[PDB]
Amino acid sequence: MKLEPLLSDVPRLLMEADLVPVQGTRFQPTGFPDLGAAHYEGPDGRPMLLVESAQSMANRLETVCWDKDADDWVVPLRGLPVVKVLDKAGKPLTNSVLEAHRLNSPYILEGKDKTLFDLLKQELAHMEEGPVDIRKLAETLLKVDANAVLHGVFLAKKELAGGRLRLPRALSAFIEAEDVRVASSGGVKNDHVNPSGDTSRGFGNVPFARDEYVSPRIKAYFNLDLAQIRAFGLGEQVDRLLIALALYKVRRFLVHGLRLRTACDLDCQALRVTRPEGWEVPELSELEAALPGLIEAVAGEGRFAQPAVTIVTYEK
Amino acid sequence: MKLEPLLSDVPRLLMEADLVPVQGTRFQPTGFPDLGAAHYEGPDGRPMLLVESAQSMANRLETVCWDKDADDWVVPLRGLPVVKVLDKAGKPLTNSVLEAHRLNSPYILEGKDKTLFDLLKQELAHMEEGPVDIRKLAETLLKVDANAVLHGVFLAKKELAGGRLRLPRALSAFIEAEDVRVASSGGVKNDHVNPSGDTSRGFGNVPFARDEYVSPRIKAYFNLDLAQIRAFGLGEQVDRLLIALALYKVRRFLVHGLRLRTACDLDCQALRVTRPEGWEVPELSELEAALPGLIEAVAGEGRFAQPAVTIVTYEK
RNA sequence: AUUGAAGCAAGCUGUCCCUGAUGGUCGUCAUCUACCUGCCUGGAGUCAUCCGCGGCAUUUAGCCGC
Repeated sequence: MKLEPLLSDVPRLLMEADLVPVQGTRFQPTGFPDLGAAHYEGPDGRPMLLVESAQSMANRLETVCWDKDADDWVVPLRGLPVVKVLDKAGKPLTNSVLEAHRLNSPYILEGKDKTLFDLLKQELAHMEEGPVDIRKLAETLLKVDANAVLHGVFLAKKELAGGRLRLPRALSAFIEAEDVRVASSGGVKNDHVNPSGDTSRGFGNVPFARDEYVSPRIKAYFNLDLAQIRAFGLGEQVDRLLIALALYKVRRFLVHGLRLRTACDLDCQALRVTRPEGWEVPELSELEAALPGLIEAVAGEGRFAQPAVTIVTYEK
Repeated sequence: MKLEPLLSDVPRLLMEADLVPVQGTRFQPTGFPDLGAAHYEGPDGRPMLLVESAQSMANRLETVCWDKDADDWVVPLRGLPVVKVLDKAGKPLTNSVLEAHRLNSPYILEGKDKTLFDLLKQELAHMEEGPVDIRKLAETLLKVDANAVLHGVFLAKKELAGGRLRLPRALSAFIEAEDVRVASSGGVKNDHVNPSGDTSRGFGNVPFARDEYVSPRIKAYFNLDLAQIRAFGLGEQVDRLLIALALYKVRRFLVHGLRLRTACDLDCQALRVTRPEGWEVPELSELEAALPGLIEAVAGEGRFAQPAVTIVTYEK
């Protein structure tokens, strides 16, 4: 039994989860540099709040799927390709899943020499001397960064076609709260007010102000475009792998990534699918039993590179 | 039902679709280096802005009819004429359908050898002086590529009358949002700010500002000039074919490709027509069944050039 | 403004990738209190039978219960 037939019958998959604070009724939204909380008027006039941006939700899905301690995937995903950056002493400096872009890092394919630079040059030569073959780029990613296929890349540098090639994200997710109402609560640093004077030297007492919010409903949205994976069309077992990976990554994030900030503890009540309608979501304990087989299948199909893990040493 | 027998006197067919983001509330527009701020005064006294320009709408309406990977029409469209340019290795790289410039290009009709140049010259030596008739020009364009009829083309070369011959657009479109209220957001380069504060290398932190926009209603307008089509009068069945192609293009753009930019998916809630009202637009599942009969009929009339696939030399 | 196309500046280039969060005790004392007249004179009144004409009758063809 496979879900890919039922999903490849449909042009898009949409999921929605409803969340509430675990304790109390307040939460802290992301603080944008010059705006702090980010909110505005909805279509019906009601006040809306952007709880967390998608660009960080991506980092959270990556952080749940990968372990920076063992420098390896979790037991199920163990086998997928990943580039690692070493330092001059041979200690792991970073890895793609830890990185932001995962490919265009100034630590990967940078410095005095990197094999990945010539690998990408030779692979993408078809795009440097002809039309932009999306499928060949996609499998190009498959070879090195299976996660960069889900979250995309932008290779802006001159040597790589001047950045004229790109792969937009196939998965987008964000979390939002509607009809919000603010709650202000400041404070003071308070000890030894008279002994300690100049506040600029850390002395004295100084006040601060903080704003929390409350909402009747909080929703997390997941938007996976089944049109893009079939536009890559690289392999139906590869599509099986990509969908199972996305489902696993979300189903597990919704349990282990629950509290986004120290003052933003949330709990999931239910998960629902918006498209396909009437479709069933598999259990996480079953995704974890199946996914190793899909990875073994795609390795037997030889779509991954050899060796799967590629190590490059960085120096400025 | 037969379209032109019902329309039969209206000079223009004006249609409207009302559409919204699939999830959430926000969308983003294009960015102009030359025009700058894309918000302007409105006669209704409220903010309006173009969500998409006609120039881009045309570039997208031709995409929904073609497969970039198989390099072929969709199974209803398979049979229409398409112009391909070979590469020096013998695998064509581009076609007139997927490029807006079509005839007047640096890859067709310009080069060091030019055959389609002579194939146009042969009938330019028939048109010669005086007001060139739109009939024969349209027949020539339907011999090379009907897309250059439905979306227009002209030739700038001095040897080709220096732009004196020019076929105007038949289909027009744009998208607009009304009562737009602005919003704002941002982000930063998170990881590894410590090793160097410099921005030129991209290691250090940088604050990036962006602005999303919200509106109670967003709408697409399209207008088809039926008086010009019937002024072509190439046989009633050919007119029925051209009308069916324009409607299939719209019905495709409104079911797939609505996400002009990957940050925001849209779907349409309704489609409507304003000027010739009462009549209802056909459904997709019947237009898909009807079209192939029309294609076979017009092929049996043999109005377009008989070598349905044309290859031409390309050199640089 | 019209017979012999202003319905006529018409084809003209801006795209995707980015995590802003770790922790700050607004807290202690304070008396609101005392005196004062609401009240006062004033007509709502007056006469008008619960019987039943229902049912039987489309009914003046004709009567009959509680």
